[PDB]
Amino acid sequence: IVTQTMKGLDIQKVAGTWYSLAMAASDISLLDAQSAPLRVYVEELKPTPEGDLEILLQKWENGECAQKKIIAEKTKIPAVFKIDALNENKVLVLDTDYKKYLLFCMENQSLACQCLVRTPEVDDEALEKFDKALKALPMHIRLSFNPTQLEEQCHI
Amino acid sequence: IVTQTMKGLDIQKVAGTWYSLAMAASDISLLDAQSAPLRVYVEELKPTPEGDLEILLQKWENGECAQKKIIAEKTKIPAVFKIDALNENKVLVLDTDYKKYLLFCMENQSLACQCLVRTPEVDDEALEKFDKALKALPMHIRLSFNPTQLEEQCHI
Ligand SMILES: CCCCCCCCCCCCCCCC(=O)O
Ligand SMILES: CCCCCCCCCCCCCCCC(=O)O
Repeated sequence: IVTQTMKGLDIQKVAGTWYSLAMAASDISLLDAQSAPLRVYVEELKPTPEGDLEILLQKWENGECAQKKIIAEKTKIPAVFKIDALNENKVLVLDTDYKKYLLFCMENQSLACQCLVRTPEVDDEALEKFDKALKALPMHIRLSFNPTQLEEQCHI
Repeated sequence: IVTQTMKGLDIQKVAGTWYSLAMAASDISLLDAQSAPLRVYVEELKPTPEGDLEILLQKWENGECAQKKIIAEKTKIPAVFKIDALNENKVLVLDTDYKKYLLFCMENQSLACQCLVRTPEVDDEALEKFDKALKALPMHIRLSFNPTQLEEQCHI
């Protein structure tokens, strides 16, 4: 928890458009419902000059796919960020090649991880790396999305 | 779909108590909600003398974990059964060692598969066989349960 972070991460280089191709979580309840707590769909990453990371994502809330904006502040570790809210919340970058895929986990046990990809395409190779990275962890739900869903709001 | 069935299946030998240790499905919607269509928890298998298979399971329906009794009739293929209802529905036995684990899929595309085990224990070896069997298939949700859940009705 978690035993992989990426060495030599350049945060400025994860900038831009992402798709949440697959999500996994330690507890069924974290991803189960459409309004489930960690069931979130990444849209864009906006690294600040000071090295913080602004995240744009969608979440299903009322009975509606809602927009969100959250701030992840840098820590001393280049691959690890803290989310602004309660209580608190660590984001860890496990692996990325910047131009294709990015694996991250969010913890706080309580744990969810996603495979991000740059395009609305099923990347078998990034998915295989996501599954390799997660065999080490205690995940009890896993979801993956098809290209049609990846182009809809909240992957409907 | 599906490309593995078990050779030399003796149906009388799958008789008795089972636990649904892991479930996977082609479509998120088939397992997503607690009342989702293929979200079913196997309790016991009762093979008839004529080679049909009576299945006792639990399903979440009203706002309640309900009991069910379904009949799977034999076909010409020893590892494949047809479920009584609409419209219609094929059950295929992929692999079992009788005394520990049993892998099956239900189709009708539309596809769900489970890893059954004889005890409320996490069998890493049967799970690895379930994952091997499913790498071949187009699954978009996967769930697994812990021993505590396995001893509760509807794995709550
Ligand atoms: C490298 C960047 C990875 C992206 C990290 C995404 C972090 C998302 C964490 C959001 C937590 C849940 C937010 C839901 C807010 C709510 O409705 O309560
Ligand atoms: C070797 C035996 C494997 C066990 C096969 C279990 C088959 C279960 C299929 C049930 C289909 C869904 C039933 C729900 C009925 C409903 O509420 O509509």
